[PDB]
Amino acid sequence: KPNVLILLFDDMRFDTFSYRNGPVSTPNIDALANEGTRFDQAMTSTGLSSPSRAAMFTGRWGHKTGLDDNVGLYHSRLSELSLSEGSVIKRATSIGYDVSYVGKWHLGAQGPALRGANFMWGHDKDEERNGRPFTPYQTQKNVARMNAGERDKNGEKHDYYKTLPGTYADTVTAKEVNEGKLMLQNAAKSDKPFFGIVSFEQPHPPYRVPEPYASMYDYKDIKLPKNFGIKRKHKPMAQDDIWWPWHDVSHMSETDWRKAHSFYYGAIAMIDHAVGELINTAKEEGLYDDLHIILVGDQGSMLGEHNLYDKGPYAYDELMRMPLIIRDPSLEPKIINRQVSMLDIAPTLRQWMTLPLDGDEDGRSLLPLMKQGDSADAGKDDISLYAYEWYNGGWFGIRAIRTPEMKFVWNPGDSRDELYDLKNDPYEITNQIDNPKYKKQLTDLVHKMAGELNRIDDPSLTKFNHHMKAFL
Amino acid sequence: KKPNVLILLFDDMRFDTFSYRNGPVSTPNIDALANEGTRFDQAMTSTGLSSPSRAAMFTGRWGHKTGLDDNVGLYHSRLSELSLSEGSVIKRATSIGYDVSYVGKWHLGAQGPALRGANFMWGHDKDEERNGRPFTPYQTQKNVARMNAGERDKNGEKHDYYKTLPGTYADTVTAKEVNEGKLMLQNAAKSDKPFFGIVSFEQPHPPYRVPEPYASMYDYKDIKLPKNFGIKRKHKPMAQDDIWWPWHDVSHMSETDWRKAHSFYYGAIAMIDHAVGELINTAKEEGLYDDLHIILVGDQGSMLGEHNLYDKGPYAYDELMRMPLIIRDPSLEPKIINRQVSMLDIAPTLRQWMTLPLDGDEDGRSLLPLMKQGDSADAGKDDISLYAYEWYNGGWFGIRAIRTPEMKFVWNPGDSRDELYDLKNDPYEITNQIDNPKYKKQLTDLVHKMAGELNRIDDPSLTKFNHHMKAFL
Ligand SMILES: O=S(=O)(O)O[C@@H]1[C@H](O[C@H]2O[C@@H]3CO[C@@H]([C@H]3O)[C@H]2OS(=O)(=O)O)[C@@H](O)[C@H](O)O[C@@H]1CO
Ligand SMILES: O=S(=O)(O)O[C@@H]1[C@H](O[C@H]2O[C@@H]3CO[C@@H]([C@H]3O)[C@H]2OS(=O)(=O)O)[C@@H](O)[C@H](O)O[C@@H]1CO
Ligand SMILES: [Ca+2]
Ligand SMILES: [Ca+2]
Repeated sequence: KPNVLILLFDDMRFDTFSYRNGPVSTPNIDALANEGTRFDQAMTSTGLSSPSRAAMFTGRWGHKTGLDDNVGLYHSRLSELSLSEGSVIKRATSIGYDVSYVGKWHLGAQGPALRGANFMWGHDKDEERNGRPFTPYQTQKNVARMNAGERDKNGEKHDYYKTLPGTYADTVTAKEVNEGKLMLQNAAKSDKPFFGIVSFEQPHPPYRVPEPYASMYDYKDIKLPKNFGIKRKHKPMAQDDIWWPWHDVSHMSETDWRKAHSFYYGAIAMIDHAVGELINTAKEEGLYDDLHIILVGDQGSMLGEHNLYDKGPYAYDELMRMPLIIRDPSLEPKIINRQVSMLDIAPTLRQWMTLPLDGDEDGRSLLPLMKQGDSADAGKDDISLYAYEWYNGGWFGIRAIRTPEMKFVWNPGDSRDELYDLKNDPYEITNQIDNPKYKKQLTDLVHKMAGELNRIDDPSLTKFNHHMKAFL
Repeated sequence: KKPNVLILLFDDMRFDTFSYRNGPVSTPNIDALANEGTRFDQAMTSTGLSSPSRAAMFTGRWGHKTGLDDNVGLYHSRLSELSLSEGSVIKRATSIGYDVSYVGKWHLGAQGPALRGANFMWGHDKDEERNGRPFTPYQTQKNVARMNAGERDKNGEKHDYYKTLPGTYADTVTAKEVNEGKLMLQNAAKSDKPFFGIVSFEQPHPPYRVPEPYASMYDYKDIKLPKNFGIKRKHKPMAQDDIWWPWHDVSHMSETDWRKAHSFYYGAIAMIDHAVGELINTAKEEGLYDDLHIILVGDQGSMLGEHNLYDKGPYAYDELMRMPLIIRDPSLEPKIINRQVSMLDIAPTLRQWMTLPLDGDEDGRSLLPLMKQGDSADAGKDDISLYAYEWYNGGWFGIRAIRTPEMKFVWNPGDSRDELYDLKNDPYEITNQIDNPKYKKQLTDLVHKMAGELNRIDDPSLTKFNHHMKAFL
């Protein structure tokens, strides 16, 4: 029974790291990438926290678990992942793993402890279950101030980017690391197999770091991508609406957007130091050599691509794509360019740990890809499936199917679907849905989506067959 | 022995406009119906939204039982139609030998009246394909952007709020709904079979669009704006702030725009009164009126700037929650009912008139006892109404309100902030007393009445309610 460490980050994009030729120097994450299996085309299940995490830890889609929206926020109906979903946590506990959890759970108060883990520390540890949804009255007042032309300390906008007082050592990140360190030290003192999860608040917006991370990257030198700052042309209505109060960016200057980038870059550099600290402790404790590691972000974050901030009910690559590294110490490093899913994590954990089955696996184990490379999946369609059922009590029922060359997004709460040519338009600027030159590719993607919805027993397949009846 | 039944169903018609309610619009034909029938002066809709209110009206069951708990066919609702397994009063009436005819807005899924055995004579929904793409308001969004840049439409108007239409009464959708109503009554007079007619008027749904002379009949300059007009919402839930539909952004509205919204609305009500007179006169000419069993009702009210709100949204304020209701039974003396009644009470009233067979639960009660006996039918019973706002066009809110003559408690389970209004001292619902310890006793009573109502109708949200209200339990 191998020891397992999961390093799980909140809204960490795929593309920032120096190992991806990104603008931030990340030597410790780069070294883990180069020792392990790089999943360079990993996709999350949903660009939202609780759904992405329920998918990750159960191995089933939201329509099967019931966990299809964030919990505990205006105006979601949900409070917690059902305790009937044990997750990999209860399954690992059942076969003799000591499970430990540090940091943000976001699947209901006390959730890791209720499923048999040592919940060492985190926001969710000692909260009462079934709390009133967190309604963002303070964010609403602050964004009204920004629209009235006000700024916070030093010209900053604290709903987007913020210089924190003190040092790295005073940060929540330093505490997540210190608990990780204690988890590793304690595990080294037991004969018993260990399953450790460290869920970091970083780099969740607003992008908040102390010095020197706050000024490490000069806002004036940021390279803004081709889809930065644009008017959304023929895009669905849900991309326009102010779902969360900070989604009003009408007040944001190019300088505000550059600082969003520069402070995000600071957070990634601060994450790299944190990863280094935990890896080095694991080495000092004689655990690193045999440690089975997953480094993953629950989803990406928008830095003004399509004039969007944070995340919302959409499928653009900057949110849908996730960083993923899985290190099996028995295997030679490889780079997987075939698309993989957040639904593939739990099966990977299942094959490593010999977890008992607790029902369906909607994904597949990544072990064959890790051993054999992209050749494991030769012959097979290269597709990913993404859902955005809900955003914080708004229902959208969104589904996207992504090939290496094309993305089809179904928006059943709109009349307007999306079709992107990822080969000729990788920044997803032009919606080709009504473009007759793309009929053959649309038709192919509609059929692949109907196949995926059937495979996972999505009850929205009926409505899909109605909306897409021009193609069956 | 089985009575002829006519329903006149209006879209977003408020309770308070009519001259019989001492309202600002002269409505002699509705006034005459009110005087010959039973006035339900404290009628409440089930929901301030169209499809849910109409599913409740026609099935007699709450949306958690029918599945019809949001508008159909709109950004970004999940719904397209009432299940065909809900036959409604239409299928029930058909099965016992009623000729059922439907004119105008159904809003419960394309061809719905015809699938349930009605003659769907005319209406938006009559010839549509089922399972259509939701109508996404791209044009209304672009219009409201223009209004935010300080633009106006033709003649200084704002066509998402109020509009002078070209032509005359005779060119209007209302005139067509009336002509089809006239043909329904003419045809019914030729039949041995009992008749169940429904005329569902588009008016007076915003934007408030009428031809002359209705467009200028009421002078915007003379409108009396109520005490809750134009205010900053203090300690109100967040759902009242958000721009759910693009025209809910009223940051651009002048006091004159709001007065014109009133004055054009008043024009629509005067044009509705003419329409009602037309149909009542046809029914008298056809020798149907003397035995005709009639319901006049609006599916809900409409906000004209109370709490700085326009149209409707996920809230429970009286101007939206209250509905006009008149039920005329020709065998009975006129009465005024001040006891609260619900949209859930329509179907049971139809069931007792028509002897419709049971098709499952009735979440309301028949209004025949109140129509015969007056308010004292209910002596020794709590005077309550129950209101839900489960969804607004794909936003989930799960809202529930309990209203007594003196108090309203609104549960907002998608928020941390509930509402509590003293309707005796604050009937404009300006002050949220939820956190006011002087109102602990009234809150406690209303929480228990709500728990009882949720239990009575088997609402699955009762579990969450018990968690949110555990300080009571
Ligand atoms: O409770 S949390 O959602 O974990 O934290 C919130 C809030 O997170 C959100 O931020 C906006 C609003 O909904 C989502 C995002 O669009 C959610 O992010 S997600 O968890 O990554 O899906 C966060 O912005 C604020 O700083 O803290 C609150 C804590 O109540
Ligand atoms: O499809 S309809 O809803 O019958 O008509 C709509 C629109 O009505 C709506 O207007 C806003 C958006 O949702 C509701 C209201 O807040 C809805 O009104 S309701 O049906 O009474 O709940 C209507 O104004 C316009 O004429 O047509 C559109 C599309 O048919
Ligand atoms: Ca996240
Ligand atoms: Ca209506």
